[PDB]
Amino acid sequence: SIFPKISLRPEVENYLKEGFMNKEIVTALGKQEAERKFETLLKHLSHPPSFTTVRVNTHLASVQHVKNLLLDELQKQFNGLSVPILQHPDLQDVLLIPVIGPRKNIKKQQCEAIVGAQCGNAVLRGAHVYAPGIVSASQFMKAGDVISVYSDIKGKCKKGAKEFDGTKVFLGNGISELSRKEIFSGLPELKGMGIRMTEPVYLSPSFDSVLPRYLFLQNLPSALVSHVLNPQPGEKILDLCAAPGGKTTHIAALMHDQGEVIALDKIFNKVEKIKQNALLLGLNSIRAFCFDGTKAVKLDMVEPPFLPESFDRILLDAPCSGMGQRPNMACTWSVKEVASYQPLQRKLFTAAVQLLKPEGVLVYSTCTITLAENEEQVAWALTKFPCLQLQPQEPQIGGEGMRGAGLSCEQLKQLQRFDPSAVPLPDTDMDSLREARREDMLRLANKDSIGFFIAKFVKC
RNA sequence: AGGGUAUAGCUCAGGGGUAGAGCAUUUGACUAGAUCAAGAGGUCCCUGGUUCAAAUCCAGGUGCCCUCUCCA
Ligand SMILES: C[S@@+](CC[C@H](N)C(=O)[O-])C[C@H]1O[C@@H](n2cnc3c(N)ncnc32)[C@H](O)[C@@H]1O
Repeated sequence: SIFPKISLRPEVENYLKEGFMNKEIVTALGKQEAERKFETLLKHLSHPPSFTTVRVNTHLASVQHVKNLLLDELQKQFNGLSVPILQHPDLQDVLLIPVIGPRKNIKKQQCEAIVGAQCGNAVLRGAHVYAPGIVSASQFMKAGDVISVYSDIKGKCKKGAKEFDGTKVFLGNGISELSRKEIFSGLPELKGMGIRMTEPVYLSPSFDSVLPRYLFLQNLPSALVSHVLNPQPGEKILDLCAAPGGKTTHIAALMHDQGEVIALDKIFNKVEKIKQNALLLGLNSIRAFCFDGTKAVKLDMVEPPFLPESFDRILLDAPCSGMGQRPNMACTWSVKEVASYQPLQRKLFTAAVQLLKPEGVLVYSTCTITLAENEEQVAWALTKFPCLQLQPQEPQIGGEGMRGAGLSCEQLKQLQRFDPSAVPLPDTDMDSLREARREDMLRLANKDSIGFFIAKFVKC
């Protein structure tokens, strides 16, 4: 609709092209079709998901209560507008709020401000512009000025600049709460509000300090993963890559905080964020450690590392290229950087399989779209580890696996791949809201999401 | 079969031989700054290798980073 395709390096886009135009897909669909599919994907990746999805912390508040409180909250934020809050029938603890956009009639002001690409993406998802996000602003900006926020999608704006000839993307208008002086004079690492978005291109609720013990902003497939893993109360679960602990706290909440959830991460501050989240949401069965997942198997003779076959369930939410991220308007990565994940994923996978009890469940999940990080890893896993066996999932929401890794149709039907190019981009407005069938909205929330991949394994 | 990165206070270009920009800061004019000028600035992370010569190329070491909604 409003935004162009995701700005990729020629080599990278050709890499992904090689991915989606393999012999098998061409065979079962034809070049003319697969190419259009790929281009449609690239066109969709630049646009926000049509649904703000919120996970309810059932261990502190029920979905009903939280939904009502959020109804009051949306009443306040949108000055009395009328956007619905659906409840997913399959994901019992997930709420869905439709996105009102895009709005092409926003009049651009002269006082401008430029944020980082990531901050821009956050703004498109319904966030305000907080102080650490601004990397450029009009030198004549005073606190209170109605300014126009632009996203430096290329990340080429040198901080503090008074002008920018690079690539900007209009995100909308907002009331500033700081002058350019207050921001860039001296070096105060100041926090707080910077630009209160009043007329965003996409209208989504701001989830900063609202019900922090009851909510958790989480993409639909991410919330789905913990359900697919299906943790039982009293079991021993471990996710190698956990920070900041969305799926971790979700797993803990599904177990009614009765059991043991060990969460690892390589970076310290991230682990601290895990612990902070767990403490915030009221989960006590969560124990977080700063540790290398690839070296998590006990070898010497003396917390991690852990003995092999000592965990009931294991979640590998492996680090990835993150190509399935939405909205992602540009990606200035090298191809070597994009394909730099398969080995690490395989190491973490091996460490996971070794750490898994017999008849245990291993859920491997990424947020990327590449074959080499998804289906290929499933094939590799099924070959190297013959004790593992691919399992069907519940709930089944996303599409089936992509052809190309040499898996059978029966095998692909047991994978869950979310495709951004599944359904057309819905340009929702209030008139579209009023005349909308509920099943259409639910299908929309299930299909128009970020790129994601879920695979389920069982040991013998 | 993991990868990227380290350069001025901040944000970053560059590049085998005299250290570069924007912003911040400093000073001087014009009416505190939507003006004009002027200069203050860095063992280019550590170590070793290649080389006449490494801030640049290579290897090892270390720190930071590779999202999976919102203080960026
Ligand atoms: C996709 S993110 C985690 C999202 C998280 N699972 C949730 O659902 O919020 C991958 C994480 O992997 C961690 N990580 C990166 N390398 C790792 C490694 N070798 N071992 C363990 N964790 C790693 C990163 O610090 C990052 O927090």
